[PDB]
Amino acid sequence: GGGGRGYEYNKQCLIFC
Repeated sequence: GGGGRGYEYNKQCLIFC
């Protein structure tokens, strides 16, 4: 839930997008 879109829940990327 920290970057663009991708891993980490279904919201925002896992930082290292």
